[PDB]
Amino acid sequence: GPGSEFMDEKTKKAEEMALSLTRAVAGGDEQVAMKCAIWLAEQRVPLSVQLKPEVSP
Amino acid sequence: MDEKTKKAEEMALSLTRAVAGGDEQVAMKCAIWLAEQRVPLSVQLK
Repeated sequence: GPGSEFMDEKTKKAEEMALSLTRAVAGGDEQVAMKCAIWLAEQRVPLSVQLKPEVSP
Repeated sequence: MDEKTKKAEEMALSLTRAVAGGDEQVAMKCAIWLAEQRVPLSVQLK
């Protein structure tokens, strides 16, 4: 049911993939960015993608 | 707001909707454009 170990495993994996997408995009790694986006879309993750804010001092 | 930033914002929104809707080809197309432009992104699960 809700709050399962499996759901936490899959959420952890989806968060990893979102971080991998962010890094790949930032570094211009087009092949990895596409594979990360494919994976996220296959899983229909409720993802929010925004432009990173300028936060420097 | 330059034309490249406008497109980046469009691609981020399109990627968001594509992932939620399971649209793999659109997700691919948005991600490769963002990556080529090296757009700094903030990505998080809702």
